[PDB]
Amino acid sequence: SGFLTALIQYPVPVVESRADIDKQIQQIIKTIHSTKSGYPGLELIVFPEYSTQGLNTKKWTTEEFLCTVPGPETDLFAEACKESKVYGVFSIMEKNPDGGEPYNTAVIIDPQGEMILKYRKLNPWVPVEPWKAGDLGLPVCDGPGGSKLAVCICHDGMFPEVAREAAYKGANVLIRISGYSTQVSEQWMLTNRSNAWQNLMYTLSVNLAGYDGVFYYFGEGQVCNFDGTTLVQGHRNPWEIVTAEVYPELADQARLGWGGVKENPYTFVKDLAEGKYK
Amino acid sequence: SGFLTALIQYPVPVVESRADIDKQIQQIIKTIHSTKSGYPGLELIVFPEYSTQGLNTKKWTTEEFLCTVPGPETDLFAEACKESKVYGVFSIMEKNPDGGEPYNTAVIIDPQGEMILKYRKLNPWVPVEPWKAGDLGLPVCDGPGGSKLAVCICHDGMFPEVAREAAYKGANVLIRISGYSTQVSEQWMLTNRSNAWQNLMYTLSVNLAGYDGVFYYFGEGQVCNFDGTTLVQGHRNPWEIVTAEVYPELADQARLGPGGVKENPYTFVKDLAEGKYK
Amino acid sequence: SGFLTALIQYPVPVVESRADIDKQIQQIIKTIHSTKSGYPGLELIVFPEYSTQGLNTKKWTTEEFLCTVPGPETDLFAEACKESKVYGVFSIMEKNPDGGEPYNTAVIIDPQGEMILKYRKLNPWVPVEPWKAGDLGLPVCDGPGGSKLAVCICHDGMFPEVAREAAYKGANVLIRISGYSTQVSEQWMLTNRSNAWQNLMYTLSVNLAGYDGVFYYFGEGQVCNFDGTTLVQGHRNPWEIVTAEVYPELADQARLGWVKENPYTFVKDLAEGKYKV
Amino acid sequence: SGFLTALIQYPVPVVESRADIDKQIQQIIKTIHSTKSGYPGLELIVFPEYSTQGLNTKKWTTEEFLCTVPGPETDLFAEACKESKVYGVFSIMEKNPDGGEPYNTAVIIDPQGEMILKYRKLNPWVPVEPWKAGDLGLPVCDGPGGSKLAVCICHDGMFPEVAREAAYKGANVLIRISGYSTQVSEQWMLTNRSNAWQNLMYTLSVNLAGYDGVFYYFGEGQVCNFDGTTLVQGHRNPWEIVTAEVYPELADQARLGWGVKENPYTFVKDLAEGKYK
Amino acid sequence: SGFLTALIQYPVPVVESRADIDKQIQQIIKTIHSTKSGYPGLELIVFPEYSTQGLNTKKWTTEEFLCTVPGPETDLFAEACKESKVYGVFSIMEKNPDGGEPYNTAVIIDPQGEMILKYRKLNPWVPVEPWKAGDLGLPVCDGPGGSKLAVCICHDGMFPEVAREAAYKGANVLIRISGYSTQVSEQWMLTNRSNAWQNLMYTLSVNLAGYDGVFYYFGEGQVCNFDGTTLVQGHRNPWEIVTAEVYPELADQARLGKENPYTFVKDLAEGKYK
Amino acid sequence: SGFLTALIQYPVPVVESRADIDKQIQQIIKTIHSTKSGYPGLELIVFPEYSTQGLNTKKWTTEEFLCTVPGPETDLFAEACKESKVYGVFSIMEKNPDGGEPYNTAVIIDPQGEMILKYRKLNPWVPVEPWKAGDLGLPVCDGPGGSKLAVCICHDGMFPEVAREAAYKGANVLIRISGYSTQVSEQWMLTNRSNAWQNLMYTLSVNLAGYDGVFYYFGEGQVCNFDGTTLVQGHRNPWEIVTAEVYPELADQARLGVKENPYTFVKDLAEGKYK
Repeated sequence: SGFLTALIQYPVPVVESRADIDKQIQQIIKTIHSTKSGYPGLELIVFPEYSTQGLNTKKWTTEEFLCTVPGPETDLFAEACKESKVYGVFSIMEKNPDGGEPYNTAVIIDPQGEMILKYRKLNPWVPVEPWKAGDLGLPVCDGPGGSKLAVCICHDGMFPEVAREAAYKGANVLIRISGYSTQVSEQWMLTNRSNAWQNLMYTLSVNLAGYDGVFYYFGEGQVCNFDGTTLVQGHRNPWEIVTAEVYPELADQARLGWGGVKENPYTFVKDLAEGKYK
Repeated sequence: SGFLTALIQYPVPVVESRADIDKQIQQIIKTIHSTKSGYPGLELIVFPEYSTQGLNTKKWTTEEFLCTVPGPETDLFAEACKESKVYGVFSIMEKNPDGGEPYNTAVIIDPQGEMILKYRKLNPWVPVEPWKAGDLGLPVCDGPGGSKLAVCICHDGMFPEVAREAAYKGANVLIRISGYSTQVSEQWMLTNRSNAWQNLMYTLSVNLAGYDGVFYYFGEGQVCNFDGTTLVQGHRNPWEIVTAEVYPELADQARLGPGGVKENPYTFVKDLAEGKYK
Repeated sequence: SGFLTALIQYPVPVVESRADIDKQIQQIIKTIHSTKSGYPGLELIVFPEYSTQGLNTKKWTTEEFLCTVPGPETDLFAEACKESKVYGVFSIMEKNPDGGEPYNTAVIIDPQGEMILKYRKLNPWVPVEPWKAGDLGLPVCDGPGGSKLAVCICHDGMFPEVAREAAYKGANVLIRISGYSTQVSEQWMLTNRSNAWQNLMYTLSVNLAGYDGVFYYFGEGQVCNFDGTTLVQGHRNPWEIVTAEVYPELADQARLGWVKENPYTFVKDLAEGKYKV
Repeated sequence: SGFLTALIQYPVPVVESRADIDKQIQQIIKTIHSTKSGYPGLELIVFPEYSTQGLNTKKWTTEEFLCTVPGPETDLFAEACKESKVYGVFSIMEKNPDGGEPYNTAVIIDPQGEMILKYRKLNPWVPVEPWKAGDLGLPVCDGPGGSKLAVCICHDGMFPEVAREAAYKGANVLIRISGYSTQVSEQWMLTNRSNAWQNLMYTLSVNLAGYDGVFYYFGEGQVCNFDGTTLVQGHRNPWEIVTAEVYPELADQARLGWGVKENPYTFVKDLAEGKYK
Repeated sequence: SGFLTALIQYPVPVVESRADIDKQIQQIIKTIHSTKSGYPGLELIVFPEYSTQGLNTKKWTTEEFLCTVPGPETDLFAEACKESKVYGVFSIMEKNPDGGEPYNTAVIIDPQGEMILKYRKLNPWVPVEPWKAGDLGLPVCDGPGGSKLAVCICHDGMFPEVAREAAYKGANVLIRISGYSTQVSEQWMLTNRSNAWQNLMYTLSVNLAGYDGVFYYFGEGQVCNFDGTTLVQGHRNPWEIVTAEVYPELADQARLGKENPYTFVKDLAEGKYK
Repeated sequence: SGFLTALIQYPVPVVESRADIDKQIQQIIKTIHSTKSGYPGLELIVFPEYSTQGLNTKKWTTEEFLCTVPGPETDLFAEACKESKVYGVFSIMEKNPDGGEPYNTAVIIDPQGEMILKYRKLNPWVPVEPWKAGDLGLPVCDGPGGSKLAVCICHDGMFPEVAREAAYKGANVLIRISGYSTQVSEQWMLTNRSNAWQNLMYTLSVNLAGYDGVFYYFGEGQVCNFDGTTLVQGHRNPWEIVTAEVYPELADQARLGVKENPYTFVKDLAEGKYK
């Protein structure tokens, strides 16, 4: 009635060209196979944001640094997931099909190699990040062990509206892939717990780890129960594997087990819904 | 450039008649004066939910157990705040002016004895609570030391929309008065920090303390910085006084520290604004 | 697939006569009803060691301070468990039927008022405790929500052999009722966690709380999951109620996910009744 | 009236041949000398399980990946311990003299170069590990500063029977060497504390650290006093050195300072008889 | 080679007359006897600041609220220490022998009823306290289990100079009796550990506990090793008893195993600290 | 009304020649520009003790391993601070101009390339380290965001007299650069908090990180507010950047909001009579 997940504190890539991107793809694929062989019960492996292409702010919007989703790169992730019989969560900076600014995209591929979820980062900064605000909403898919999976990216997890939307659409597991520097390590751990408790929802969250010559990324893979309690917490080392058994049915039971005023008392909800938030 | 606050882990009242309510009123007033005498720099004293009338679930909706707001009881609180020259936050189970179900209400009195804020609990802690959902929204007032104050009540603080609404209306300090049992102590501490960080806002929160024959209320007064860090934390003893210096203009400065996508991507935000959150 | 438990950090009784014992019985009975009223899903309520009779070391072996198990006192506990439809765990200093030193005894009563488990402390906290070492082994019974319950008492939980015996007999939930002073608060939390992990077992543990004129009892009700993680932790105040939902099937499932000869001389010696440091 | 110990969070070896083993041996030798040079008072240096030969699960039972104990490899460890005048704890996967499945072995060498303790892992986890269960019991030797040393390996420390056996045979310091992945970091710290408290015994424990291409080993060298309190705790970085002063006579005094002999535990009887079902 | 100590998180007295002071004396003496009976190996029992007279700021400098040290009140403390064969640490607001402002005083009585240490608070918690700055320096006495004991009071433990002076005079155990409100609980724990580590010294510290109508006193008895590690930590409940075994010769062993560059040391020594 | 600082858990250098020292210099300079690039608001970057020359105890007193301060090496640091417009804290083992034993020295350089503070370690730990006891007292300089900066080195922070001296001379921010092994990680964190609280002062403290073949240096950059509370805490990984906003004016405000000495140790210490 549960499933095993592995969160990879993937070493922050230093990417200077497409050749480095191909190297990251091969390393990710090797990590899928090796982690499954080490954890035979594994069913969900999670890689952090920017694990495929890095954070080269001088080049990360050039054609060389962008991919299509799906594309040859996700096809390779999908073949690996199909051979290891795991769900996989991956990060791809996506070329905008309409020619505009690219997207910050995450995907879930199931043990049959099919892409069952594509999400575009809703909340880019946008001081440092150039990505276009996601336009696919916050999707939810069926995962292992009776899970309803949703993915959010980096800053998305700081907005309570993101985790709220995931659970509202049926998710009982929220996956968060990030590429944060050590500056928000504390706030990272805090919102992972509150995102879980406020929605009676598991949170699986992992960040890049190590030093890329500018920032140190804190890693700190984190699994939180649906009561907001952290079950397992990784440290700040590259290649730490944070594993945990997750029982999505208990989250569902809590929501079912635990005529009312339907009107909205919050001005910010009205302004936000109508695009007048200021 | 800041102000000193005191959070009172008031002993849970055991109330069987109006006479017991009168005893709580005089005890609350005595606490205002004595706490000011002990902390001469004090400017904001905060009492928990149900500190005036208790939680006698068999009589707490009877006319004898309810008050009008304002009324004789808040007038006495007002005279005390005026004599001690402090802002005070008080809990009153309020008779419904139209004879319906009563309100769970909080008020802020200023050092002049004027009632500057009246709030009615937006999210009654169903199903054990019979209070009508508040109809005054979430107000904000000016407080000491350049603060913009907002109050919420108990269950309110579990909804990130509440703290979001307070900050959206200009509050840089959120006050949370509570009458929780020990069962949500962890979740209490968690949300008081997330409410602070997510909105770059101070949170001052305190609960009743002690045993009323049914529940043990955990007290645990808590002050959180606008980065989500807990500054001061009380334990579970009755009459613990949690004090802290708060600097509202640092929260303002942090908040101030093309144009942005205005479209709403959250279906729950639309449905809630439409009164159809389901 | 789980059940709700409430651990009562009962105030340490100050008892100087049988009327004071009767007083504790009434408060305990009333706590059963009130806690069920507050937590309508409650199925297991746990009271600490000595919660019925206190720790009057100058009188606690006199006949006035002892009870029979079962007896009129447990009958009153049983009626309350029936009326509130809960399992209850209670402490009784038991008169020795042969007139010897009394037993330190714990019982579990089910929602129909039947005593489904009787246990006598195996490891009296020597040299300050006068109780005879228990002679009933470590029994296990069926409980709420698919649980297999075992109870141990105070010093028992410091011996890993106790938690090991409970699991070996099928228990997936170990209950520990205690009347420790503040001196062993840290070791109390440590062993409650290791007792859970080493046996893939839930541990529900609660101690007396408050001051009786000699010791301060630390309370600190504690629920640990089968991986040794503390789920809920009370502080040291009298009347703190520590609640938690427990899922015994998850422990069972964890156990089903997993030489013959003995390498331990201490196991051989103990089995032979010759354990000697 | 104590001694200084150093726990080496040795980087997990990636071993594909005997040449890679030889490099671990040299690196271990180098670490003995360098650590003594940095900590002149050092008397006990501890290396984790698999620090000599790694965890190449495809080759770790081949003749190339095995050693005799004692053999040329332990003689090199012995020369280094003798030159640096320290006690050393080492891990060697041992060729079975009978033939058959090899052993997971740990040895202690004294400052004179003599092998004073040889232990074969008693609980070698059959699903993943091919090692034959140890057949030398749980030995104890004299150590520095009046210590009585015992060693256990990895999974051994999860069984409270192991720490109990060490203390029963007189050990006042239990050394634990392991090669765990990050999955049991919490349970590792928990059992290291309970092993100490339950037996009024110091525990010195250290794991491999770093990533071998499959698992991340958490390192986290840990010293616990005889009350169960963690005195020093390492993090998860390779090459972290966890040092502490240990006072074995304090554990002896606690046992000296601070009855029914029959066995009430059915699991003790069954295990002693090889009937543990 | 050690001794057992008990720190009493004594309930804050509310005192309106000298009869109420006699009530606290009564209660303190009973606590001495009961704690010893419960902990037969006990050798050092510590009571917090103001445990005898409370903090009635309207009356605590009136003659009715003050005692002589020694006097009839410490005589009763002494007889109890002799009857239970323990060292005891007590707090007395002391009448100034010259009629000036009273002292905030602490004493140690040995198991023979002899007062072996008298100390007056050097750093009155200004501006809320009216006590005269102590004029007896920081004395050190012989204690149980090979200990060299020193006592400091409340605000004293915030100044690293106090703990340094204790160790400089040879103390290997610093006792800190306090009557703080909850406002400085964190800083209380911090300095108890730093006082210990910086001087390779045990610290035994305890505060009043409970509510007196104005402040809540946090209790939180604390024992720290000479490496700065907290060995035992009480919570905030009245009557919590924090016990620990202490090994003074291990601190001695750790310690065993010129010009001044600090202007503040110069100015302080010169009495010109500005 | 504050400023942003960055503490570099700089990897412990393994130095065997002058060439390696120059490699550390270039690496430190690169880290200045890259850190400023990532944290545009940065105003104070701090590097640990021995970050320039390592801890080769068999060569760290020879002429090749020593520099003059100011010297060509400070000039390169000063230039880098000027291009990035940051305050920089650097460690340099200084050649004693009197020919005696060398000094263990720390300097502060402002965003204009001016060396505004020079400090020589006061408590060099005689058994292991060879450096002469500092003879410049404990200086204090003006820093960013209204800060009054002081620097101390390694063992200095274990003596409460050091933090007190800084505050007494006006410092509201004490900087601590260190090259400790893991053995005193706990005591390191403890004294950084007490140093802060006892003097109503911020403490900014960072250590080397990683393994040099003898010791593991714990890094663990730490910022403590003037109430003794740790605001940010790094772990033990090389190259962790510990950042924090610091508000010196609130330490000043907290400080604004019988005179004879009762301590025999103060008297003896002041007179050189301390024993």
